[PDB]
Amino acid sequence: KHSLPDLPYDYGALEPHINAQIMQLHHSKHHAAFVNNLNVTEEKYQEALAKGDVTAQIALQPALKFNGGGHINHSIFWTNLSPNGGGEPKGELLEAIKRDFGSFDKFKEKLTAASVGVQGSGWGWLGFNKERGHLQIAACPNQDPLQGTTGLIPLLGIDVWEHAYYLQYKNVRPDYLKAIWNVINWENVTERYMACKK
Amino acid sequence: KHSLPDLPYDYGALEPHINAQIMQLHHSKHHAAFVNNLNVTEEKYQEALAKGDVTAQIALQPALKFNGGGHINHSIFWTNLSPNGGGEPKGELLEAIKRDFGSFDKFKEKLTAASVGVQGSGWGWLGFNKERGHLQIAACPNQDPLQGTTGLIPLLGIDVWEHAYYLQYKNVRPDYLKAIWNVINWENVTERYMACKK
Amino acid sequence: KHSLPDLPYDYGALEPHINAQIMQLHHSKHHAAFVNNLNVTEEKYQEALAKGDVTAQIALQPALKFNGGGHINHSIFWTNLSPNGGGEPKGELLEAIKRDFGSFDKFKEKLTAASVGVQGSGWGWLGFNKERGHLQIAACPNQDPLQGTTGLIPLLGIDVWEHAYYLQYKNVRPDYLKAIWNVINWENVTERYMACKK
Amino acid sequence: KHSLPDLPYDYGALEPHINAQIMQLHHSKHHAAFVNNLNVTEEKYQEALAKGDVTAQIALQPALKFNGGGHINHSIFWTNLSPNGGGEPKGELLEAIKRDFGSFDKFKEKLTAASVGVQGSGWGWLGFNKERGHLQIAACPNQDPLQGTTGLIPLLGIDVWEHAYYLQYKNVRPDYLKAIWNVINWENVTERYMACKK
Ligand SMILES: [Mn+2]
Ligand SMILES: [Mn+2]
Ligand SMILES: [Mn+2]
Ligand SMILES: [Mn+2]
Repeated sequence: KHSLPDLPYDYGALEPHINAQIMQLHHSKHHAAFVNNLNVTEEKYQEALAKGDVTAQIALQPALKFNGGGHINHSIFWTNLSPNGGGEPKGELLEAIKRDFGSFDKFKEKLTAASVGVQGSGWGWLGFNKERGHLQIAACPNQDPLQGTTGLIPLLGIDVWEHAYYLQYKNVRPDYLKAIWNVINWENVTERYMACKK
Repeated sequence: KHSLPDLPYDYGALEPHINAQIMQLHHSKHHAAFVNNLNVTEEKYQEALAKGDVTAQIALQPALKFNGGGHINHSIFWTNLSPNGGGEPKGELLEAIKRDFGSFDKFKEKLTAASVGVQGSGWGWLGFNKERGHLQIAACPNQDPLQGTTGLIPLLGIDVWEHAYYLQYKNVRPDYLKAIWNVINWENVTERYMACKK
Repeated sequence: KHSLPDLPYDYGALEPHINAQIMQLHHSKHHAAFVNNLNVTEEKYQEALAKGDVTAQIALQPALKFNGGGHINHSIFWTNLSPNGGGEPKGELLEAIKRDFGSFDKFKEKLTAASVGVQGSGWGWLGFNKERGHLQIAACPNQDPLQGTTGLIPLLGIDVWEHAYYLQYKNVRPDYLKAIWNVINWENVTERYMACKK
Repeated sequence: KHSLPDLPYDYGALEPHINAQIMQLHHSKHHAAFVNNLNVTEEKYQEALAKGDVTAQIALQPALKFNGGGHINHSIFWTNLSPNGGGEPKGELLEAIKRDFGSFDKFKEKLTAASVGVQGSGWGWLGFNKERGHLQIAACPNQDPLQGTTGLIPLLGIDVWEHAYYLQYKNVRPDYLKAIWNVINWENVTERYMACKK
C-alpha cells in the first residue's frame, strides 16, 4: 500500500511565498485523494491482471496514470521545497546547470517559460537524461509523471495546476513562479542529481 | 477582430452560487487574455498562410485552439448563466431531455459525472448531435471547443477549470456543480437547442 | 497467458475479396507478434505491481494498450469474417441498423466513411452503446481497443492498417472496403449484438 | 498553391534497396494526395480566417497538419535518398554524430530503434536542436512534421508507414531499415546540417 507522506515542514513554513492555506489544501486534500484512489485503482488492476482481462487493464489506465502520477509528482514536490531553501545551488549541480543552460539565470528563465506555458494543468520539470548524460527541461500535462512518460529522472518539479497558486496569486502564474524560487530546496535537487550521476 | 463580450449581468448577480470575485477574475482576466491572444495568434496565422508556410501554420495550432477555444467556450458560458435561472427547462428541450436521458434528474447526474470526472482542466457539455438528431453529453479537455473538435452543437457548458470554482469551493468540485444548477439560464439553452432543431 | 487463436477457416477462404497472402501474414505474423509481446508486457506489469512500482506501471502502459489492443482487435476481426459471409443481417440487428442509421445502405456508407477516413493506422467500428441502448460508429487509432478506450461494445471491426489491404489493393483503401462487405460474418455480428441487448 | 515535387531520380534508381513499385506509388499516389488535399484545406482555412470563424479554423486543424505534414515530410524524404547514397557522412556532420551519439554505429542503432519502435504509422528523425546546439533523435506519429510539432530542424527522415516498405519487406520493418542505409543521401543531410549551424 502507498501512503500519504508527511510534509518535511509545517504548512506555514513556506510563507510568505506559498501561503499556509494552499499548503494545507494541496497536501491534506489533493495529495491524500491521490494515494487513496491509487490504492483503490491498483487493487482493481490486480483483479484484472489475474483474470487476464485486457479490456479492464486498458480501461483502468487513465485512473492509474492520473492517480499514480499524482502521488509521485506531489511526493517529489514536497521534498523540492524548504523554508531554508532559495538562493543558488552549488557544486556539481551548478556546474551542470551552467554547462547545459549557460547560466543559473538562463536555467531559471527556461524552466519558468516551460512552467508558465503549460496550457491547462501540468508540471514544469528539471530532469536528467541518463541516455544523453545532461540536464533537460520538460513540461508534463495533468499528472503524467516525468520518469514514467518521458524516461527523464526528476530533479525539480514545479506544479502549475491552478490549485497550486490561485488562492494567493490568482491568474498571474508568473508571480507564483517568481516566488517559488525562494523556497526551492537545492539540497534535495542536488541529492537527486547525485543519485543518478552515473 | 474578436472582442471581449460584455457580461449579461453584474459580477455579483450569480451570488451566492458563484461569488463576485470569481466572476470578475474569470471574465475580466481569463476571458480578456483569450481574445487578446486570439487576435495576436490569428494575425500570425494570416502571415503564415499568405507565405504558404505550412510549418508556421502547424506550429501555431495549439495557441489558436487554446485561445480560440477559450474565447468560444467562455462566450457561451456567460450566456448559459443567469441570476434568474435555475429550476427545470420546459417545452421542447425538457421533452428531448426526458427522451434522451430518461428524466431531468438523470440528465443532471450524467452531466455532473462528466464534469466532475475531467482529469485536469476541461469542460462538461450538453450538446446536440445533428447527425443522430439527439442530445449528447461530452467532456472536452483544456479549452478544446465542443463544435470544432467534436462536431456537436453546444447547448450548455460547465467550466471545470479550477479557476472557475477554487476561491469559493476549494477542491470540492461536486459542491460547485451542485450550486451551478441554480443559475443555469434554461431560456438560453432552449434557444440554442431550437436554433439547431432541424 | 494469451494464445494466438486458430483461424476458423483456411487462409485462402476469403478470396477473391482478401487474398491468402494477406490472411497468412496478418494472422501468423502480425497477430502472433501481439500475443507474444502482450504476454511479456503482462508479466512485466505483474512484477511492477507486486513491488508497487508506479513509475514502471505507467511506463508499461503504451505497450500494454498497443499489444493488448492488437490481440483483442484481431481476435474479434477474424470472427467478423467468413467465406459464408456477405449480404445483409437479419432480424433484430437489421432492425436496429435501420432505426439508428436510416437503412443498411446509409449504415454501409457511414462505417465505410469512418474507416476510409482514419489518418494513419486504425480501425473502423460498429459498436453498441449500452448506456443509450443504441448502435454507434467509432474509429480507433492504431490498436486502441473499442471497449477499453470507449466503453462501447464491439460488434464489427474493420482493420484499416495498410497491412490489411496493401498487397492487394495498394493505396486504394475504398477498394478494400468495398470488397470487405462480401465476407462480413453477420451471424457473428448478430451473435455479439444479442449478447449486449440483455 | 503547393505542387508535387519532381523526384530527382527515376523510380527504379534506389534498387535493390527500395523497389521501383514502392517509389512510384509513394510519389505519384501517396505524396500527390497530400498536396491535393493540402491545397484544398489551405483554401478552406483562408475562407474561415477571413470570416473570423474560429470553430471552422479549429475543425480544419487535423486535416491541415496531416496533409501539410504529409507534404513536408515526403518532400524532405525524397531529398534524403539517392542512388549515389550510402556509406557514412564526412566532415562536421560526422563529428557532430560522434560527439552526440558516441559513434556513427551507435547513431545508426538509435535511429533504427526509434523508427522500428513507432507503434502504427510514423517517422524516425535525426534532427537539430537549435536551442541546445546538438543533434537529437525523435519519432513523430502519422504525418506530424518534425519542426512544426517539435521545433527541431529535420536533417534525415525515415518513413515507417507500412506503405514505404510493405510490398517488398512485408511486416519485417528491420529489413527495410537495414536496407535504407545504403541509399541515404549524406550530401543532402550535411547540406541541411550546415544550414542550421549558422
Ligand atoms: Mn498539485
Ligand atoms: Mn474558465
Ligand atoms: Mn491488422
Ligand atoms: Mn510515406
